[PDB]
Amino acid sequence: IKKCLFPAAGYGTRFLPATKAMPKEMLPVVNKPLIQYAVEEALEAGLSEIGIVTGRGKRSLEDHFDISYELEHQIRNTDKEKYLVGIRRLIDECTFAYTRQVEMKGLGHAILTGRPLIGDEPFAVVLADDLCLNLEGDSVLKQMVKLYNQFRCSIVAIQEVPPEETNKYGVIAGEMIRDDIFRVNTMVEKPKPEEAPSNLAIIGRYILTPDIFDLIEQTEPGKGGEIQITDALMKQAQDGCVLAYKFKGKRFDCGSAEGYIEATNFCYENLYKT
Amino acid sequence: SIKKCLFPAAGYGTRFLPATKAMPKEMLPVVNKPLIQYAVEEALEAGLSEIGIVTGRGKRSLEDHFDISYELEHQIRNTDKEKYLVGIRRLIDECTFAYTRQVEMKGLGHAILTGRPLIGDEPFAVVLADDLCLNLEGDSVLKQMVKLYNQFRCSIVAIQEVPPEETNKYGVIAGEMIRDDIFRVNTMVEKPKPEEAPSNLAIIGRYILTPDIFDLIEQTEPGKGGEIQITDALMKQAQDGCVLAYKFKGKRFDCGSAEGYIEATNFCYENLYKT
Amino acid sequence: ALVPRGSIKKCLFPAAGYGTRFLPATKAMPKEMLPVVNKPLIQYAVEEALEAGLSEIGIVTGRGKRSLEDHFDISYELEHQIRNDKEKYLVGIRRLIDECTFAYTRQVEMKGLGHAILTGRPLIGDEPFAVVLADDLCLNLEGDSVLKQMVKLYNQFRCSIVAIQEVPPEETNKYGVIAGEMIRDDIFRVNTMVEKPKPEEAPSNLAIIGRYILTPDIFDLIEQTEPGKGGEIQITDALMKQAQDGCVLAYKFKGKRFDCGSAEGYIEATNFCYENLYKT
Amino acid sequence: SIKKCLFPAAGYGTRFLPATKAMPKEMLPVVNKPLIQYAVEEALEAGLSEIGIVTGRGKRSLEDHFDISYELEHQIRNTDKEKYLVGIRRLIDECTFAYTRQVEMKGLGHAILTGRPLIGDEPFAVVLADDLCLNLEGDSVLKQMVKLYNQFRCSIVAIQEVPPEETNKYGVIAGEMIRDDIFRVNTMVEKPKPEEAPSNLAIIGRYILTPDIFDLIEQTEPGKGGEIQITDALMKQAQDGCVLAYKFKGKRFDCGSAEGYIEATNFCYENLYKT
Ligand SMILES: O=c1ccn([C@@H]2O[C@H](COP(=O)(O)OP(=O)(O)O[C@H]3O[C@H](CO)[C@@H](O)[C@H](O)[C@H]3O)[C@@H](O)[C@H]2O)c(=O)[nH]1
Ligand SMILES: O=c1ccn([C@@H]2O[C@H](COP(=O)(O)OP(=O)(O)O[C@H]3O[C@H](CO)[C@@H](O)[C@H](O)[C@H]3O)[C@@H](O)[C@H]2O)c(=O)[nH]1
Ligand SMILES: O=c1ccn([C@@H]2O[C@H](COP(=O)(O)OP(=O)(O)O[C@H]3O[C@H](CO)[C@@H](O)[C@H](O)[C@H]3O)[C@@H](O)[C@H]2O)c(=O)[nH]1
Ligand SMILES: O=c1ccn([C@@H]2O[C@H](COP(=O)(O)OP(=O)(O)O[C@H]3O[C@H](CO)[C@@H](O)[C@H](O)[C@H]3O)[C@@H](O)[C@H]2O)c(=O)[nH]1
Ligand SMILES: [Mg+2]
Ligand SMILES: [Mg+2]
Ligand SMILES: [Mg+2]
Ligand SMILES: [Mg+2]
Repeated sequence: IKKCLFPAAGYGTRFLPATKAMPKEMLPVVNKPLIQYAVEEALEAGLSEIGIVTGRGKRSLEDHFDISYELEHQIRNTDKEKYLVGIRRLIDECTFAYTRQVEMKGLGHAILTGRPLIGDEPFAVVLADDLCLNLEGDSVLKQMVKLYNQFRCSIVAIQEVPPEETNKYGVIAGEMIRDDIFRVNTMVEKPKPEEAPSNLAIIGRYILTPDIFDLIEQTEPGKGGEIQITDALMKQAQDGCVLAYKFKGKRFDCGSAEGYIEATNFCYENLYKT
Repeated sequence: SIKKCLFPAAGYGTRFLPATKAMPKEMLPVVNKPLIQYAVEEALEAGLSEIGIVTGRGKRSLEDHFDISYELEHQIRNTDKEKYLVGIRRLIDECTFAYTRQVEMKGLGHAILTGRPLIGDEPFAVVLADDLCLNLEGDSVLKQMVKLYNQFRCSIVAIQEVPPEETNKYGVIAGEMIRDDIFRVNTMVEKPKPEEAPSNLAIIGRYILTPDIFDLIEQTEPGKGGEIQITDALMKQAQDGCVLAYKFKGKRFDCGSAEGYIEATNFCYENLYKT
Repeated sequence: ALVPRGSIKKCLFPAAGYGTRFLPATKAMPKEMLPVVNKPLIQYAVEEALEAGLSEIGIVTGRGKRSLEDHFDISYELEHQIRNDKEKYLVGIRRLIDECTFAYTRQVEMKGLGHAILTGRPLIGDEPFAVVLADDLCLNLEGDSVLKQMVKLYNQFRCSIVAIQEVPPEETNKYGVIAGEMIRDDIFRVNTMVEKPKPEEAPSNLAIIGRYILTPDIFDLIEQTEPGKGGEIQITDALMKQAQDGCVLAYKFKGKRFDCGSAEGYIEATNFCYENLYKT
Repeated sequence: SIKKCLFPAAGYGTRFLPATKAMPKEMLPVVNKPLIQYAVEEALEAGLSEIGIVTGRGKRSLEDHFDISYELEHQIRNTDKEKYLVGIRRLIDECTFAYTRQVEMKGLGHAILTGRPLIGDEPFAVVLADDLCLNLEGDSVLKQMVKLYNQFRCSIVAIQEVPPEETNKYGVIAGEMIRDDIFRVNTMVEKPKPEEAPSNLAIIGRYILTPDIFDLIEQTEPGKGGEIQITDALMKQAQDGCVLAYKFKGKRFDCGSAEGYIEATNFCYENLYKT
């Protein structure tokens, strides 16, 4: 597995007007765009062929991941060995392919939109609005890539949440295979806490097998009138293998205002000042 | 009446890379509002509806944010979430935006001289958006300074009392006191070693300038760091013209620095976005 | 109530038109960027302004506003791909970037050429200024550029100047037409101006070509102008007001003009510049 | 079967400076339609709806041309949404465009290898948009070649008979003749000296390639002008595989040269614009 897909064509509503001309995934956490954390995360797991589904402010994605000749000459007097090491590696070690999602019909349609970039290969999906950090060990995506070579199924990252906060996520339920691994049998997107079948909510880290594409084409609109992955993975869990995995590490919900501030404050004390 | 405001936004922003690789430091958002948007709403509150932006590395993010977005109108179509956009929309309908490039980074003074085609022979305000200035209790810092200009009709410089140890990070002025908050600038030095700054009154990024400053910038030689400093050009004006330093009403976060940027983020989330 | 008639230093370029005649190509590019063989229409125009001594260029941008900006800004990528010398081609554009200052402002809604010129008011101020419509490709290889001729005439008589040329009476509905007293063979004092009149109602056969010298009171006159032909605000109608209680001169310029706002003139200009300029 | 088409558009295009400064040579307009739009309509006509563009110096104008324009729609309200827009809306309606950047201009072969993430392990067509090919009497050149591929399932290269004096401008092929217009290639040379030109038959910018060409390009050393030539890579394929040359039916204009660009403009003006 060497491919990673990044959906970045949402409405990004909780951060207007800042997200007017840049996607929610480009917001900087102190000094690093959300999506740059995620791309560095995928390279750690060996996924060096990056594919980005773009929408409004698509141009902020591209310009960030180009060889900037303006920036190149402005910083002639180095000190890029102090600030650009991370972004430069990405440009020299990764390939970036971009494709446009014309109409916002949900995450599932966004994942289906990137099919020509993936083909008949297993691929990872990273939702950058979920900032995942594991400074102690390997990042969440590497945890899931190592898990794929062993089980060779779809893997979805999850973590327990409060039951009142359950209608904000997709939630899975199933029998346990290991200390932190589950056989999924049911998946619902943003259910009513009364109908919440579990307290095990997905973060947006997914490892998908190419047969998911033909399943998304069979998925009908669900929560919010959008085509949810969650429903496409559900169909895959019945006739196939889909594992839920409680990752090791810290996650911030940077799709929310509150979570973004937590991430900004966290990364300043533990990442910037150092 | 003073009606133009200039925004230098062609800095290196070396402290906020890589995020500033393709967007200027002045476009960083506190919670969900770019720094420069606060400043333009500040300028419009003072009656300055003719905005001119001097652009540099990430020129497209400045233009794209203050441009009408026909895509945005289609995605948030039919009233929908205008609750997040009223501020920016008002700017687009009531303000005019003009852009000009600074291709060589030679200092804040040179950047202001670069905006001369956008200004001409009339007084204008200069705003450094990396200084987030807020006055919840009343008029904005720029509105305060515009009212002072209509009165004295000379160049006005925003200042604030600063600890003596941090005097090497700002421009410092000194002069005789005309009022508890207004000083007639005698002396101006950029970033002074702390037992050489003539006072502990530091310049904040808000100016009102008279057109004669342009020809004074052309006579200014490179100073601190080899850059052309508006502080040095403003010194020449003090000698045989009027320059007033004003201790403004309000709070200023140093969002040009990483620590001040977070102070502003946390403050605005608790008092403004959560509201 | 005092009109400044001082030295001219600024030139304004309206480039926010819909450009429907070349619509596929202009989807993301202004009609004024269509290359005549290898040089964009507007580059010809800005070189015209530099020859006249006007190094302060303001561009009113629209749909493909980004094609304009990228062509006149310092492209660091372009310099990297050479810096070793195929700058025979880049002599003209590098000159413009080194000797001119460019400022841009957007026209939000298309209400006409007059509204477009008013849109550039923040770039101009209370100054006399020239206006160039880049879809009118003007060449004078045996002498001065059209705008250079017009600047010389302004410096002497200090009025608003409108470049004109005689055209057949049947094509009069494509242009604005003037009529007035003839001071000398190539100079007229304008009395009346109508935009795209029907051939029966045309004041003369003297058609306005996109080269203007304007005094800054035209701005206040554009704001008083009511929508005209097609519901747009025409500069012709504001200049009509100025011609009444002021001085507006029509100038029969020397040189060849191509109508590159029409497909036919675009093809004609392409072949002319290819044979007489490109293999040279 | 085959559904993908690749468009290299990251050349230097210096013959068209300064017009190409911020736009690729493949975006130049022929009277009113960009050169690369003709080519994509050609690819759609052949059933190739998955478009991949390898971009470079003017990569922005490309993206913009094939992306949805909310501004252009708002500016029209169902009016001239026929006119010249008919062709380009169908393209955005029926195709999927993916873009990847060519960081280093090392040749046409390197440009095709750069697009490997967009193609994968499946056959694809390559189109050089500077070759304007028009066949008003039937199928498009690419359509002809896709039909030929469905039978032989080799790599197919479009060729054209040219005078021996022009062989240093093209890649030239030589091989045993299968039919009056189909040849089994065993030799391929890029821009040979007319004296050593192996034949009269010159390569036009239309290809059908099998995915093993990718690994062939990585093994290819710098050729003509020190650049990586697909001609040299296709040579390797012809020796250890099957490569067919096809005298296509239709008229081709060399819009990579100024003279041929004028020819295309005049031709398309008389025969297509009025129509
Ligand atoms: O049409 C669309 C909609 C969304 N996105 C992107 O998809 C991601 C997630 O979209 P978002 O609006 O944040 O959805 P959520 O409310 O977060 O829900 C999703 O993300 C959760 C984890 O963050 C999962 O638990 C849920 O199952 C999943 O539905 C973001 O990158 C969006 O930009 C697109 O690219 N296209
Ligand atoms: O060539 C340049 C350099 C800077 N800038 C911009 O202008 C401002 C410069 O500020 P900065 O680079 O942070 O310098 P400072 O340390 O801010 O110093 C200036 O701003 C302080 C207010 O914050 C004052 O105290 C000082 O007198 C004054 O020199 C920023 O918005 C830059 O983006 C330009 O546009 N062009
Ligand atoms: O709302 C608008 C309309 C036009 N333009 C620009 O201004 C010029 C207008 O040209 P065009 O649309 O071709 O107008 P014309 O029909 O050619 O008419 C103008 O040009 C003729 C000379 O070329 C004159 O005779 C007319 O009086 C004058 O109105 C072009 O550069 C446009 O891009 C704008 O910027 N904004
Ligand atoms: O590093 C590069 C070089 C070129 N190109 C593109 O490749 C195409 C062809 O480049 P060009 O320089 O025009 O090549 P030619 O000299 O025309 O030669 C090519 O096209 C000829 C016919 O047009 C063939 O006969 C040759 O074999 C083939 O190499 C154009 O789209 C270029 O932009 C790239 O994308 N990257
Ligand atoms: Mg989310
Ligand atoms: Mg500062
Ligand atoms: Mg015209
Ligand atoms: Mg070629």
